[PDB]
Amino acid sequence: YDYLIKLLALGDSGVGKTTFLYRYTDNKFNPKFITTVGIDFREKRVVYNAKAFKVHLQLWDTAGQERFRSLTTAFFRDAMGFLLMFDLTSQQSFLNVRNWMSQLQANAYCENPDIVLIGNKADLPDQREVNERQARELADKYGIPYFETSAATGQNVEKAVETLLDLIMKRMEQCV
Amino acid sequence: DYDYLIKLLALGDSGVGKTTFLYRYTDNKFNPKFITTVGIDFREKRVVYNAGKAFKVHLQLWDTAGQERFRSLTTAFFRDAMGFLLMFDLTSQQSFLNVRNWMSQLQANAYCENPDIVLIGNKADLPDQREVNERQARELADKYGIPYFETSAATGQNVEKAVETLLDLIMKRMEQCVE
Ligand SMILES: Nc1nc2c(ncn2[C@@H]2O[C@H](COP(=O)(O)OP(=O)(O)O)[C@@H](O)[C@H]2O)c(=O)[nH]1
Ligand SMILES: Nc1nc2c(ncn2[C@@H]2O[C@H](COP(=O)(O)OP(=O)(O)O)[C@@H](O)[C@H]2O)c(=O)[nH]1
Ligand SMILES: [Mg+2]
Ligand SMILES: [Mg+2]
Repeated sequence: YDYLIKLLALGDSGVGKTTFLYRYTDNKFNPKFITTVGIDFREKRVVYNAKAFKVHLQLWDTAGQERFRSLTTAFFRDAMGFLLMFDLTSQQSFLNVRNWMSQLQANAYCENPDIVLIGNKADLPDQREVNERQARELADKYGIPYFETSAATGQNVEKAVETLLDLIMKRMEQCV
Repeated sequence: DYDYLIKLLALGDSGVGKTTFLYRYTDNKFNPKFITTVGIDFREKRVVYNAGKAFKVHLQLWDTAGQERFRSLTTAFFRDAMGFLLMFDLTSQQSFLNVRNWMSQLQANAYCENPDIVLIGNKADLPDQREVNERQARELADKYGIPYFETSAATGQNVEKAVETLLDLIMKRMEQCVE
């Protein structure tokens, strides 16, 4: 290969991220890195004098936090592009993305991962509840291409990914 | 056979001393666990890209897993919490700046639902590695009107004291909020 290009799928649960990548790729097996996180409690019986109360302390703790940090770090490591995903049938999924993309830190021209905004499930027109001219707006406001895609159909899937490949490669040329 | 069930949480970066602290304090081995797996993964697609000149691009697309189950485990963690044992490691300035940042983005509830907090500088038993200045921590404590204990989980110093204090604030908030 010439270049190895890392991309991330980003978006809320249920938005179709995993179905998206299956559609585009389609490749029997793929590697997973996985770990156990959790919570637990303990108890202690104690007496508190206000008067003289019988109190049950149940104390909680997290487990696996560092192991999960590493995973998130490995995920973001060296990412060149974001497949930025909301649900074309969920106005909440679209609002969350907007909120997220406004608490985004600016970067120098070259460190700045390219972003392509994606409205998924365009093959469920009946359940649609997201204004497509309102989507265009968020795209335009950040100079970001937008696409309406179907992980079902295949509609725009290849084209979205490739459009982001373009951005990355142009940018790479500009920073060599 | 009890009057009140009072839920507390140990918060803080990893390695700070939380799990130890708790065991030090309860001195019993009852400890149910709710554990879930999360992960990440990638896929591959070979693509030809031309600017003109032709480049063989190896595409690798990553994805996460278990986000939603992780969310709701964290929601379960915070649900009906009444007091945070807010902890940092006196030997790790970074552990303390994380606590302070965290404090700065708590959203205060209504008085009666607002969780009580105690700030804890754990690992007081290792003075030769102390990196978090005393006055700095006390100022955080006060910025929030919070008590502050330097504790050793290894040693039991102030562990008893800290929890008791936290409980006492919780109980006070209750007598005021009754009826
Ligand atoms: N009809 C249709 N259903 C979809 C599409 N993408 C995802 N889904 C469904 O929506 C649900 C959530 O999908 P998923 O890929 O797991 O979203 P994720 O949390 O972002 O990984 C699943 O039941 C999918 O079958 C699509 O493009 N068309
Ligand atoms: N010297 C010292 N070491 C401690 C203390 N508390 C915890 N440790 C050690 O720090 C390491 C991480 O502690 P741990 O309880 O797992 O912290 P956690 O990640 O918050 O659960 C362990 O090897 C503990 O023995 C303390 O008060 N003093
Ligand atoms: Mg998924
Ligand atoms: Mg622990």
